[PDB]
Order: sequence, then C-alpha cells, then structure tokens
Amino acid sequence: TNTIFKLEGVSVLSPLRKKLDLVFYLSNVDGSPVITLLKGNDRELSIYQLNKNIKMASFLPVPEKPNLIYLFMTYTSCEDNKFSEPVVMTLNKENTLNQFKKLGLLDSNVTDFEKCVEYIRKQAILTGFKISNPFVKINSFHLQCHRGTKEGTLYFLPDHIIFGFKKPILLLDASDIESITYSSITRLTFNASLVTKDGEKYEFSMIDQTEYAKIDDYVKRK
Ligand SMILES: CC(=O)NCCc1c[nH]cn1
Ligand SMILES: CC(=O)NCCc1c[nH]cn1
Repeated sequence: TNTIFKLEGVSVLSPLRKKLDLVFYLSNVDGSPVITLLKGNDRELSIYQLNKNIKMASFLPVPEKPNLIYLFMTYTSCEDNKFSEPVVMTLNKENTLNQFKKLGLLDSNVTDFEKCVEYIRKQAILTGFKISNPFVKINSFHLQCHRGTKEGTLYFLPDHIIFGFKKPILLLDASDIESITYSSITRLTFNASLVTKDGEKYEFSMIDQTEYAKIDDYVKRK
C-alpha cells in the first residue's frame, strides 16, 4: 500500500486511551484514504474510506496547553465495529515538527507548527475529506462547564458544538439548535439548556457569567 505519513507515539484519548502510532495511507484497492492506529504491528483502530466515513474532523486547542493540540474526528464506522466514540488524540507540537522533519516533509529550519497543520489539512483535501482549523472569518471559542457531575470543554465552532472529552463525547450540528434557555442564574455562573429540532434538551451548568454574551450571540447567528 501507499503510506503518506506516520506519526509515532501519539497520545490517543478516545475511543481508547493508549499511546499509538498513527499511519495515514491509501488503500490498495481503490486509492481511498485510511487511518490506522498501531501498537507494534497490531491494528488497534482503523477507519477506511475517510472520504466517505469521516463525518467531521478538526484540530482543536487544549485549554491552557499551547504546546499541545487535539486532532478530533467523528466517523460512521470502523474496522470490525470495535468502537463508536470519536477519535481524539493529543499531538505535541514540537514533537510533531521534529517527526515531519525526519520524514523529509518540512525543512529543518521550519519552526512554526502551523506548517504541520497545513500539510495535514492539504493531505486530507488531496484524498477527499476536510480537517478544519477554526482557532487559527468566524470567531470560535471554548469554555469549561459541567454536564451533571462531569467537567469538560464546550467548543463553539462555526457549524458544530462539541463537549469533551469524557465518554460520551457530544457533537451537535449548530443548525440543529432550536432554542437556548438560561437557568440557575447567579452572580458568577449560569446554566444553559440547548434544545434541538428533534426536541432533545442538552443542559450545561456552572458556565461563567463572562461567557453569556458569546453564547447568546452564537445561538442567534443567522
Ligand atoms: C505525548 C503527548 O502528549 N501527545 C502525543 C505525542 C505526539 C505528538 N506528535 C506525535 N506524538
Ligand atoms: C449557530 C451558528 O454558529 N451559526 C448559524 C449559521 C452559521 C453558519 N456558519 C456560520 N454561522
């Protein structure tokens, strides 16, 4: 098969939590792209025909850790139906640059990790899918809140809201939101409940008061 690039020792958080090698390659059979996560020569996870089976993929910031970045993907199905939770991995920026240099993909004097992100995004497009990068012209933002007892990060992206990354990770299409309701309103915090077109209600609690304006604006976006 035709291997395009590989990254070793990537920290995968979902749908399993292991350090794994990432291989991106093109199928022998029809040229469609494949990603597999390897431990030795064992395939722990594989997703075929990424041009058909990736529903959404994005690079996302890691709160308070500018030296790292998440690569997040949702998929329709995977090899042997092993998993359903989204792929989330953590890349160390400097590590990634160094591996790209060793593979000959970037010159040794390149210092900007955004060159790695550009290469990976172009590779997706050449193979027929898209990886977004909303935090590098619509303004995306993220904040910490709770779903019940579990803390997590709520990312507001141009067409999606994501709450992560404890199981089960939540992705909502922005165009599916019908309304927002605020409750438990206090000086420092409030709760917001997003109701979707299908009538489902998603409640996020203990959101900082400073986030109200951006969230209220986001839901009213025309
Ligand atoms: C070790 C870590 O925190 N994240 C995955 C490390 C990495 C970055 N690039 C390749 N591997
Ligand atoms: C809720 C939201 O972010 N957007 C509604 C419409 C839209 C599409 N792209 C940007 N805005």
